[PDB]
Amino acid sequence: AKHEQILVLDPPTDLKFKGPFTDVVTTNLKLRNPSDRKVCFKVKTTAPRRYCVRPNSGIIDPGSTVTVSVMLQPFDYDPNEKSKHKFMVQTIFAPPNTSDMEAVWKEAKPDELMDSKLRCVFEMPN
Ligand SMILES: [Cl-]
Ligand SMILES: [Cl-]
Ligand SMILES: [Cl-]
Repeated sequence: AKHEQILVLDPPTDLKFKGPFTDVVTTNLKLRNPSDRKVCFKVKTTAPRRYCVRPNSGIIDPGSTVTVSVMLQPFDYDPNEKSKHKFMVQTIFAPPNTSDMEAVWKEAKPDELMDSKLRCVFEMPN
């Protein structure tokens, strides 16, 4: 059975980016690990040329939290266009050996992976 996402995300669903978008706009995403085990994570967007994410991967200690910076590139914003961009978080419980994360993610069984999706929202100041 594919488990639910073990991490607690703040914000849990909607990532908001406040304009104006003539500059780089950054929004934070906190990943909290409420379990007693290390959790490896990977964070991606559906538009890699417009977003950067730092860090895009790592391991979270039990009970700890990491802040992920999502950077939106400047663009010409039209208020009558909603953002169709999604943000994927993929997590897996860390195996004992994590010195080779490429091998860890590749050996991962399908049900060992946990996934969360966040929607993006563009907004201007009031
Ligand atoms: Cl939310
Ligand atoms: Cl646990
Ligand atoms: Cl880079």
